[PDB]
Amino acid sequence: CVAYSNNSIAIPTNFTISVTTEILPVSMTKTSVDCTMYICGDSTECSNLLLQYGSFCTQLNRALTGIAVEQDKNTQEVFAQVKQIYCTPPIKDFGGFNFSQILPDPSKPSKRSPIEDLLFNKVTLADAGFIKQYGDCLGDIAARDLICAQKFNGLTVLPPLLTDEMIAQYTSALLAGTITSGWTFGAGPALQIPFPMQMAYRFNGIGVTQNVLYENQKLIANQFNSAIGKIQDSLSSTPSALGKLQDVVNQNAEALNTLVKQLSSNFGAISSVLNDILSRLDPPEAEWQIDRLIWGRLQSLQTYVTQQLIRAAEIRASANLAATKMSECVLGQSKRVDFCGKGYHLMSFPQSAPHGVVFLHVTYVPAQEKNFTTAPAICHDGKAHFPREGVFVSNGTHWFVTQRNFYEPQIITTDNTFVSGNCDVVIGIVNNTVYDP
Amino acid sequence: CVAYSNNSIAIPTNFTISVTTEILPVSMTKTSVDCTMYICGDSTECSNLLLQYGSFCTQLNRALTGIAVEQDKNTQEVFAQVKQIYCTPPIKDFGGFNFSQILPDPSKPSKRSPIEDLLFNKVTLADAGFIKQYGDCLGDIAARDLICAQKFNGLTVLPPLLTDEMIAQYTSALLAGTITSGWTFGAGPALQIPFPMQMAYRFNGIGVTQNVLYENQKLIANQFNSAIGKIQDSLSSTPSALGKLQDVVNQNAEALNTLVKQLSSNFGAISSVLNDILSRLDPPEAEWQIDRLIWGRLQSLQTYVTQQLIRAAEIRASANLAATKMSECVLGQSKRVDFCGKGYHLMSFPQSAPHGVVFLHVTYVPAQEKNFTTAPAICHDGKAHFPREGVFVSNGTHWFVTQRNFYEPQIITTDNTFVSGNCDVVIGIVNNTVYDP
Amino acid sequence: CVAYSNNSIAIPTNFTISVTTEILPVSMTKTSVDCTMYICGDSTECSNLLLQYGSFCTQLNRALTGIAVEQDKNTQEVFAQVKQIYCTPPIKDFGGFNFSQILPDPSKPSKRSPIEDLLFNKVTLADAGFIKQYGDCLGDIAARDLICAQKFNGLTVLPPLLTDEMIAQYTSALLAGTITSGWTFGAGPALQIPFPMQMAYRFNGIGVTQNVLYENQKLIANQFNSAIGKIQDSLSSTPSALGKLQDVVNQNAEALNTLVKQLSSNFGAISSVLNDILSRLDPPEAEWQIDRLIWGRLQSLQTYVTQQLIRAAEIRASANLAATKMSECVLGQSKRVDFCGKGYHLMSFPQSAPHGVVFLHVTYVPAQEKNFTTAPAICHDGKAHFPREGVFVSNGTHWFVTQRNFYEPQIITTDNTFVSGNCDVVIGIVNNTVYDP
Ligand SMILES: *[C@@H]1O[C@H](CO)[C@@H](O)[C@H](O)[C@H]1NC(C)=O
Ligand SMILES: *[C@@H]1O[C@H](CO)[C@@H](O)[C@H](O)[C@H]1NC(C)=O
Ligand SMILES: *[C@@H]1O[C@H](CO)[C@@H](O)[C@H](O)[C@H]1NC(C)=O
Ligand SMILES: *[C@@H]1O[C@H](CO)[C@@H](O)[C@H](O)[C@H]1NC(C)=O
Ligand SMILES: *[C@@H]1O[C@H](CO)[C@@H](O)[C@H](O)[C@H]1NC(C)=O
Ligand SMILES: *[C@@H]1O[C@H](CO)[C@@H](O)[C@H](O)[C@H]1NC(C)=O
Ligand SMILES: *[C@@H]1O[C@H](CO)[C@@H](O)[C@H](O)[C@H]1NC(C)=O
Ligand SMILES: *[C@@H]1O[C@H](CO)[C@@H](O)[C@H](O)[C@H]1NC(C)=O
Ligand SMILES: *[C@@H]1O[C@H](CO)[C@@H](O)[C@H](O)[C@H]1NC(C)=O
Repeated sequence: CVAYSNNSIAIPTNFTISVTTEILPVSMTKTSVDCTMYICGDSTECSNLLLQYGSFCTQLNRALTGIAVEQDKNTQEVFAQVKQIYCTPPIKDFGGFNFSQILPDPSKPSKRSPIEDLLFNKVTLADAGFIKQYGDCLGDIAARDLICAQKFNGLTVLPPLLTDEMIAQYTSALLAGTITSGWTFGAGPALQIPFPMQMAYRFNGIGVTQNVLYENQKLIANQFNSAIGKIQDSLSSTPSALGKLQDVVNQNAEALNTLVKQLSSNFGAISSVLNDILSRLDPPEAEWQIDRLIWGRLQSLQTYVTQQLIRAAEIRASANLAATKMSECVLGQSKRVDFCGKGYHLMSFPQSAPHGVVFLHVTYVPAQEKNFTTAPAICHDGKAHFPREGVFVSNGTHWFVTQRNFYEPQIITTDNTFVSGNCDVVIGIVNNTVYDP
Repeated sequence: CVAYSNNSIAIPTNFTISVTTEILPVSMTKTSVDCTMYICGDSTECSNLLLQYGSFCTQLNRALTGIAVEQDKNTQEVFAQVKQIYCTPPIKDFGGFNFSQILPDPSKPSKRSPIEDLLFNKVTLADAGFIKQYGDCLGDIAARDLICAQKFNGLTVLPPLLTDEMIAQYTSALLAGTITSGWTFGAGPALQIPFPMQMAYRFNGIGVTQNVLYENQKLIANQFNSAIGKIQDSLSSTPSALGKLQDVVNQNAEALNTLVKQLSSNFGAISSVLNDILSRLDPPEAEWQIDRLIWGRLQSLQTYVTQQLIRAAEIRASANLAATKMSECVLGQSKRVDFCGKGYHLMSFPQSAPHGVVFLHVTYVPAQEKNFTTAPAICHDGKAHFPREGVFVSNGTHWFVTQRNFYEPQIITTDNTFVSGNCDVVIGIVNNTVYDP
Repeated sequence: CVAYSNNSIAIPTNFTISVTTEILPVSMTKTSVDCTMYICGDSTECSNLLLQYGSFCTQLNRALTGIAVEQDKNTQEVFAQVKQIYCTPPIKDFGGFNFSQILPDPSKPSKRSPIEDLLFNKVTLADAGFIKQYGDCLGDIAARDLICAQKFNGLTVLPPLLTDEMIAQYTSALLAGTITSGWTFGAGPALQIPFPMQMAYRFNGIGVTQNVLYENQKLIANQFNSAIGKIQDSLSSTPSALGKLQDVVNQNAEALNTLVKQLSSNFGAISSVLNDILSRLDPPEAEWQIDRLIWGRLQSLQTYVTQQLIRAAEIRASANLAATKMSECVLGQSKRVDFCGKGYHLMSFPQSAPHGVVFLHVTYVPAQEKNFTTAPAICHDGKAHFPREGVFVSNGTHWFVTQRNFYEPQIITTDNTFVSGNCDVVIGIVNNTVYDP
């Protein structure tokens, strides 16, 4: 097992690039319900009475409308952060990085990346759900909105303001900018920079010198390409990968099913049918039975609305988090641990998903650690010398200085150290020569 | 359109300082409702019966009380982060920066900044709203609280614990500290520092050397002053700028209006008036009709309470975000992209607003980009040299090194580069002389 | 009072390490309620009727189940971030830091730290609460779940998936890793490093050179040890320190008490007892009275469920914040102001608490500030020199350069300054000699 030591340090001699996907729901289907059609359907005697209950219907209808509008804002706040659409890079001559699975391709009319085309297939809408049956009733015609609503007990699904194609186009712009302009494309003009240099400068942000990339550019490129390939298989095989997006769809479907099914409930009355009770009873007695169904059908709808408001808040938080991660992880480089995947964040790539966003985080994780003896300071000519950058390490009989995240032994010289103190205060100082550079 | 290139880099030759306002709601009006006065008003027969319904009234009353207390905490958590009130700086001899529109002035008794005096005028309370009518009924007297509540169907608005003047005083302290003590005033004692130096050190935090400020101090000062002037006009002209704060006020007003209006509803009864039904009917029949209004007037109030709880959660999240932004953007310098406005964050200034906070974010955005040929490394004497800071750029026949966010060509010397490798591994290395400093 | 000055700077000559605790609720008791036992208990006539009300019971039961599952996820997302359990460090020979109050000890079978053993005692469950009475009814037996539920009006508390011991074991692993492997244990392999070096490198992250730790290691160690001792007394004495955790427990207890007490309510009927009304009335009249209690007992339970959903969202946000702070504050070093305690964040230590987490944040706050005259640049041989790091300060007749967060006057030399401009542009430049290093 791991054991502490007062004079031993472990420094990584190698590295492995990894890509970790994170899926967050961003929006919900713009479902809506009419309160004067769910309770009373075609009946004129049930409406007159429902007016005496005041604003109850108007309150629930307005609440659902707010949720629908919130879904449009949620999507805009995430994907619309950049609207200076960057043109796709036609030069397929990067330094080995094969974005072919990340960027779109022309071999299909959907203009979606191979990963996006898989995500859009893993999430599906069942034929038993009213969300699909309502669409078949319209047939893209808008005039039959009220006709289909009357058939589906007043259920109405509004069309999203931004189509799936618009979201894909916005995501492509973010990708092209990051690949061609780095993190600065989101903080100003399209300051183009070569991608190998961009990675070299991102390495310096995680304490790794630019040298490591250039001397390992082919190896680093191969690692990135393999990681992007493996994630596609992982999502394809694992059926419960996009559960976060499927769960929100399933939850909304169950809510509508329970709401519509409750119309078949008597709530303590002679029947669930308003024409049957109104024909069996006389007027001075039917209104007692037609008041029990109205009150049961109002609490049912109120339960649906209140549950949707709670669910909408969860999606709103996820959408805000997604927008924050797009800015920090995609448009920049987040130093915050675990915010842009495991390991040190280098860069991330966004991918569109149905009612959600998938972030591909590229991170640097050290590997192949090796033990080395270390000392806090070096003593020379009575002066105590400290490392300006990196750590002092001992290769048996010799002492060297090296980067903390990559083993690179260098001779201890005045150019990489600084001096302070009379060598009598630093506990554990070791005597070693410092050469003049 | 923008095009990628493997050997071209764009570096900005100039900069434009910009100020972007962000408005967040922090609190809500401390509205409260009594459940034994909304349903039954002055009637003793309606109360006896309302007791049989158990704790329903106590649950709703306690819920509203919690919301009111939460509003006080929300404001305290945002503005009370610093309470060592810093004295206003009477020396109007900064390095050109004209905070006169940001700081208070003595020409008015409100002691609010010119921007604050505009924000407090763009948000207004209508005379038709009960929030104002309740205040006119009290006339600052506290003894008539119960008398005015009985008139307004039990509606009662509690006074905020912190007055608008207290919030302004707290904001002034934060401003004076930031202007006179920088980001350290919030992490320890009032370590005073000259403002030009403070900006010079904030520039170094965004990759821009201190030199750029000193050689452009007058230009930078003029840019800041113009930006602070333009924002005042923007808020004055644009009527939908403070909508986030007006929307929460409007939403609460509509909720009370719908609640009070529902008292005029029969909920399926002989009349909405309890004395009328109780006088027309005998006792063994009036209780059937006085049970239908109690149940309608309880779900109405329950709908108001539940909707307020959902709205209070949204304000709580905004208040927490505002407190986080005050610490990160005002008391410090946030590296997180888009968290403290567009562009690289330099500093921000807080301004008080009715039930909200307005953050003025000052950011650095590069401008006037110019294309330059770049190489990843320099080859000299067979050794490959890499840039210690900045990027190598070619001015036609000559190669230079320059900062990434400001064009400053310097001769390539050992003092600004480091060496590694035998010049046979770096792809794209170029041969150029490195001079001895 | 503090006063601004254009040529004076304050630099701290000393420092005081401080430890500030932050308590956040992470989970809630897995309470659950059966909807066909709260309303109708043992009665077969009340169930037949309750079926006509449709899915109402199934909706409320499913909602409570989701909350219970959410509590398990909340705890896992916070504590399970690391599962490579690090072995306790048996070498009690650190550089003076006495973690004995932070780490567990073997003198007790609970295997909890002295601070953890106090936190687990300050929060208690009253004997009048059903949460305890339900446990006494089971006696650790699982077969009597349904029997005890029938006695407690259908109330059922589920056992947590992770026991208190498992949470303590996970917290110990995080502590051992941080003490023996620093922030890298959470971003890769267990890269061991000596603790004094780890603190020396964390100091460099707050602008303080490693020198300050080594020359003050004994003083810094003593300060840390004293701070850890004082916090234990603070929590022991202050009774309202863990209120955030006690409040959530109290709120849930009151909710169940109000729910169960409402069974004693007539809701406008002949009695709250179903056998009494069903025996006094004939069948064609008892169903009118047995429909009024069902509807009152359904809105009561619905009010409990909706309030719990609102409360569960608050805990979910706190749990997410706790997980974020564990990653940023414990597994790393957060530059974000006020996110990991007052002052500059050095490191933090986690401690388990009942249904919550306590973070011990160790921060650096400067002290003993001293005024010094400063200049933005130095003029020599007509060239304007700027400080590469730190600030220029004047000790009366002599000019020196020093770190911004620690007074360390050094001679101005080319090794600690850089040159730019012709000395005619920098406003406030002072003439002083720069020596050749
Ligand atoms: C580092 O790891 C990679 C894994 O792809 C391996 O190919 C390589 O040989 C290892 N060593 C070095 C020095 O790169
Ligand atoms: C990128 O990967 C795909 C995988 O199918 C491959 O077809 C393509 O040739 C690769 N690109 C290059 C330049 O080899
Ligand atoms: C490093 O240690 C090995 C093992 O003792 C030795 O063979 C080698 O020469 C050492 N390195 C140098 C530069 O002497
Ligand atoms: C940079 O932009 C400012 C805009 O105010 C302009 O005055 C100035 O001439 C431009 N060029 C330089 C070198 O500052
Ligand atoms: C600051 O701006 C205001 C704008 O009205 C102006 O009156 C004032 O003179 C300015 N300050 C200075 C020092 O010029
Ligand atoms: C930079 O390029 C221009 C255009 O060729 C040239 O006139 C100028 O002399 C170059 N700079 C230097 C320092 O030679
Ligand atoms: C700094 O503060 C500590 C407080 O513990 C004190 O012991 C010490 O004498 C002070 N001065 C120095 C130079 O450390
Ligand atoms: C650590 O503190 C405890 C406090 O009771 C003390 O008993 C123990 O001796 C201390 N450790 C050392 C090494 O002195
Ligand atoms: C610093 O100032 C004091 C007071 O004038 C003086 O005694 C001392 O000699 C100065 N330091 C140096 C290095 O001259």
